[PDB]
Amino acid sequence: QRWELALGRFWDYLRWVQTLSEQVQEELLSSQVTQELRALMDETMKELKAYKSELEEQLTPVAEETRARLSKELQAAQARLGADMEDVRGRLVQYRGEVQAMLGQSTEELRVRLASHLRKLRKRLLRDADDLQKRLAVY
Repeated sequence: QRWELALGRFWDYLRWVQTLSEQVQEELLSSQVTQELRALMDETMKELKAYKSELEEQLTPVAEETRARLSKELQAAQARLGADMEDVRGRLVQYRGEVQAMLGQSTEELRVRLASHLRKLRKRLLRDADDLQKRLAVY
């Protein structure tokens, strides 16, 4: 669970950014949440790498070159998750700039759009974390 507990925190913070409260919106226009999100993503990847590395002592490789198949699949499940986390971080970096371009105008429509976009990106990150939990469990 260390990587899972590290991801649970990436995920809880994002659930909070998704509400777009006054505080989210404040911190959204500085680098504060994209930077805090970057730290949590890094820690999830850090912990994930270290976990697969220590799981690779336990294994029974009795169907030979299938462990290769298995590992290169698990290494892409991993790359999926990191990309996902980075897509979110980047929709958020786009937001800050779309607001700067409005020039004081009402950002209420950008916020309605941001939200349904983030809802999708989080649905994606959640099925890819699930799939990554599956592969890591055939280990």
